[PDB]
Amino acid sequence: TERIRNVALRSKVCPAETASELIKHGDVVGTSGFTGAGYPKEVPKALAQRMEAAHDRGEKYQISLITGASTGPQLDGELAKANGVYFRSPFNTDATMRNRINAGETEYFDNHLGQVAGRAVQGNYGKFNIALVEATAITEDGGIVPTSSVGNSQTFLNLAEKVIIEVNEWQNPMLEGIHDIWDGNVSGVPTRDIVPIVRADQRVGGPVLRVNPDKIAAIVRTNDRDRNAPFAAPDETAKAIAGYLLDFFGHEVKQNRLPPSLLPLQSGVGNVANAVLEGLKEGPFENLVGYSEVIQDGMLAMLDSGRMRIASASSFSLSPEAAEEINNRMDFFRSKIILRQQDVSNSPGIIRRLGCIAMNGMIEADIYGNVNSTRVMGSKMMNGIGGSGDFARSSYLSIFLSPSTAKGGKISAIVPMAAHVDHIMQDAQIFVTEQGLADLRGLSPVQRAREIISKCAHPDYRPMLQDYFDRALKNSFGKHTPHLLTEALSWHQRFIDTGTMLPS
Amino acid sequence: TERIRNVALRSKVCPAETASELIKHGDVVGTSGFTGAGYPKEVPKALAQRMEAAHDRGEKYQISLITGASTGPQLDGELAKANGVYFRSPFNTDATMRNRINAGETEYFDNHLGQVAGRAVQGNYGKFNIALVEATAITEDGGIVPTSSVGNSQTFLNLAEKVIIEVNEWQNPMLEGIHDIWDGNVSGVPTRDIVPIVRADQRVGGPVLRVNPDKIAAIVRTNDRDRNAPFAAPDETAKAIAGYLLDFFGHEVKQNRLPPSLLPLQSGVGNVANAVLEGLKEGPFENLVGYSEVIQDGMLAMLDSGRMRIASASSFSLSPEAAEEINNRMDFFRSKIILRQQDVSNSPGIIRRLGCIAMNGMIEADIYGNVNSTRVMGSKMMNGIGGSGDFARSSYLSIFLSPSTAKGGKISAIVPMAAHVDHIMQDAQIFVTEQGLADLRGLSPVQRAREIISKCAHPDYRPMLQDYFDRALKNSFGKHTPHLLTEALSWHQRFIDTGTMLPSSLEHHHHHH
Ligand SMILES: *SCCNC(=O)CCNC(=O)[C@H](O)C(C)(C)COP(=O)(O)OP(=O)(O)OC[C@H]1O[C@@H](n2cnc3c(N)ncnc32)[C@H](O)[C@@H]1OP(=O)(O)O
Ligand SMILES: CC(C)(COP(=O)(O)OP(=O)(O)OC[C@H]1O[C@@H](n2cnc3c(N)ncnc32)[C@H](O)[C@@H]1OP(=O)(O)O)[C@@H](O)C(=O)NCCC(=O)NCCS
Ligand SMILES: [Cl-]
Ligand SMILES: [Cl-]
Ligand SMILES: [Cl-]
Ligand SMILES: [Cl-]
Repeated sequence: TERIRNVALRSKVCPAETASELIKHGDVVGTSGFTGAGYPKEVPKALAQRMEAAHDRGEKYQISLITGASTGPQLDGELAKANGVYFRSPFNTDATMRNRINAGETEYFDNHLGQVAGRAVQGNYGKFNIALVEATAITEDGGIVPTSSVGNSQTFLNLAEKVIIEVNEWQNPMLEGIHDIWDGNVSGVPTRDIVPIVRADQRVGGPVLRVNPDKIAAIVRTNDRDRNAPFAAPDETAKAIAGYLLDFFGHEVKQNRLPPSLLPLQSGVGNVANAVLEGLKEGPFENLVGYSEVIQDGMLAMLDSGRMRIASASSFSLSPEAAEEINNRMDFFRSKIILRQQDVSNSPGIIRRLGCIAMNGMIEADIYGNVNSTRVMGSKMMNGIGGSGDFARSSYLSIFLSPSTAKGGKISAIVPMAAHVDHIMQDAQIFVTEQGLADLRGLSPVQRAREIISKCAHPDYRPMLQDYFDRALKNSFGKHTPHLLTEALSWHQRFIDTGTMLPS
Repeated sequence: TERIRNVALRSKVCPAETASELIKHGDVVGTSGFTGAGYPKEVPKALAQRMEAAHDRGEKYQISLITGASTGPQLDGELAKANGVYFRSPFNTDATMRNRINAGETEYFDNHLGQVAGRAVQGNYGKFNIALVEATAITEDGGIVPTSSVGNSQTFLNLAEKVIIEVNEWQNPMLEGIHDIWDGNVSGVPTRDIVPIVRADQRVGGPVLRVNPDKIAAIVRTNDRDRNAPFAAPDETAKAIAGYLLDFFGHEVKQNRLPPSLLPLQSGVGNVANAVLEGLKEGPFENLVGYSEVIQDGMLAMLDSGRMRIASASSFSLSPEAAEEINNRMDFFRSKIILRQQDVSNSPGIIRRLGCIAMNGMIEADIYGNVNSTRVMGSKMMNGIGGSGDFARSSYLSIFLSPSTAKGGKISAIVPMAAHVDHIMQDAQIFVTEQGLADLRGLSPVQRAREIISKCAHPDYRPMLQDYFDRALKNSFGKHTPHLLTEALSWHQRFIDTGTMLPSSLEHHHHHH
């Protein structure tokens, strides 16, 4: 059938190439796109080709690119290859863009995801010249139906001088109805409105993004797919991690520190997460509820098994198999999923009110339980902080999960001092590795260290950590959080120098 | 007249020493007390004495002490002197207690102030045996009127097995009515209640703390003053910082990024604050509003002048001459002030909704604008994170202010890498020192560094900082946040070893050329 149901807006249809010409060197461009879902695809490719051409002619041609979160090859990839992004925010997972960032070729700032809309309204990224947004359809009354994520799209539409819409036939038409877009003041000028959400399942808005049709300068009909998560399954390391956490939850319920149905669940991006969700799929906790940033394979499975009743998120992140599963049964799943603006899904006010349990991955933690989520050796960007801070600090319980080692045992995920900190001690109560679980609630830093070292550290590294800690306790400037500054970062330098943190 | 207006409770009145006997070795004790205001005084003194006696006889006697925030000499001081505290949370400014913490004699964890109540209810500190709370009065129906702070007192009252009240006749009776205590679910079991505050001057509750009178085991009549620590008159460094900040505010207003009345202001604990507040009282900005953790001298002044229309906080933080002024006019100041539970004053939902401007001190920041508020050389506690995280992360604008050097120039407040992090780059947008102001909005880390180094760092240190940065850019494992791990913490180690961050010219340093 026809995706552009507003007749007058059909007159605005044009080629991706023509549309890209609307984007000028220096422009700030806000796009849809979150966890590889729902980003614009055709216009960016054409922009990319035109950028390389201009460069070869000695013509400066770059943009600032603000998204919901991560995109995909068509967007971050192509623009990165063309060397056409001078600034990027707030979250990337594309390899080429990552290389531009780590080479100092593209400036990057990974804002808390729930804050981006507000900072954009404040003007932190500059004036938005363009909003480039992917849509499933356009309603008769000119509503824009989003695709597989909401992200920041409503805000970008509000802000931008000109609007380009990509309407993508690839996206399932039955997405229409799944989203909840609130017309309230969440990220606008203070004083903001109270967001009246008191239950994860509660809808407070409507199914479409709103925009003034006068701002729409081009509509481009497209047909191309989102990225998929890898299908692969959780290994023995992940399963052990899931096992410790599930036992922990069990003991909390017995002590009456959690209800039998737990609390609204936030599961982060990563593979350790899927182990946990798979664990919960066949777990003893019924009538679960998700209040997260993303719907991954694991959550989809739990909605399937009925072990989870409903899930709130801003986006999808699904394997091709999971994607197929949902696109066949969209009517079933649609009644169990709510996609929200990311400034609502990641609202600290709402997260705390609902009492979410936050479960996130990490690069590394130090012995005191400070967490690095982002910067390897302190300087090389992986993905970004994303929403891990939004959730960790606001949660009822903040949990970080990781293999105790990386790179085949050549790196310890528990270190004397983190090379970069994303989450301070105060924002992390529980740590889990395949070695065990450390419950840090109510503990001082020295007490946190004893737990983390004995429970979580790999046997190969535990004695080295105990050696560091003992000598710090003896020789540190202060004894509240004992360190030896001459060796605090020495394991990282050793990896840099030798390829392993294990001494020779 | 009587401060205890409920007849039935009068029979529970007893001497401080006797009340203190209710507190046993190993007890978890929650007390009133926030920034030198409203903490209990006589019972802790008596308790300290008995602890010392037990110790002298080889008998153990220590408590876990959980407060609103910092207390004063009568409580933190006396107990630390007696070595009577095995665990302390969440915030302390007493020098003796600080020494116990830094020697490893008292275990310490500085929780975000707005989260303490919820973590207590969750059971993180264990079961509360005693709540010890200072009061102005007890009402006819048994309500407890708090004194110069609210803090966590309501939560401690709810949780504790037994309750002790100190009724302090030094505290002005006209404090009654200044407090706003909510029966709503702010820090209890989820799902919590919506906290419906949509203006800084809005009251949502009532004037008294509520407690089952059956739990009140003792009441002590007292008469002793709060720790009205001395007014630190702003020096030229502080004034310069304030000048740059006020110029910034003026600019934001001129560019229509702030209303002429600014937005609700949070001013952190510290000495740079007085400069800022003094600057604001002379400034061009009218109809100001405070939504803060504390009310300090500078705020009282603007309330008196009408420059500030209302001030919301959990506590007072006044100089003796400031307690003096307000005492003579509590009648007047009571209509300009609202004292709230700290889980409400420091609620991230509310702070964001109101759009607070956060202004906080710091120990140090690295060139990328990560902030240390707590741990000198990374291991020695100063005060604690307090509510700086509550406010920094939730604010409309997050501003950190500090002298560019410390220890008479022997330490640079801008460093290659912070020795400890309290506020990540994402939580800090504006930096101000006496050297200038760095506006970091929309910048990548490398861009942040160029601004911080050029605007904020002291001239004595900027060449060294630029040298680090330049060489990191060339050599760092990654170029997103360039570091040289061999040197990152070397200025701190130089200070530990030699008492200065400055290099000795007797040896090479790449910036010396
Ligand atoms: S929406 C709310 C939550 N959002 C976030 O948490 C955003 C930030 N978090 C993330 O980016 C991921 O959670 C990270 C922290 C990268 C971990 O992801 P995983 O859970 O999938 O863990 P993996 O073991 O699979 O690691 C993935 C890649 O990261 C590398 N890595 C992990 N740990 C280290 C250490 N200590 N040192 C170096 N590298 C490390 C892994 O090597 C892996 O990368 P590869 O390129 O595949 O080797
Ligand atoms: C960080 C903090 C101590 C700074 O206080 P300040 O009055 O603004 O700054 P000052 O320059 O006067 O220095 C205060 C102390 O810190 C020390 N200090 C400051 N910077 C230092 C540095 N870079 N290295 C070593 N010591 C430093 C000073 O020497 C002084 O210590 P002293 O009493 O032993 O002489 C203070 O703001 C604080 O404790 N913050 C945490 C709580 C908070 O921010 N709450 C917010 C809501 S109220
Ligand atoms: Cl809200
Ligand atoms: Cl805790
Ligand atoms: Cl709320
Ligand atoms: Cl920003």
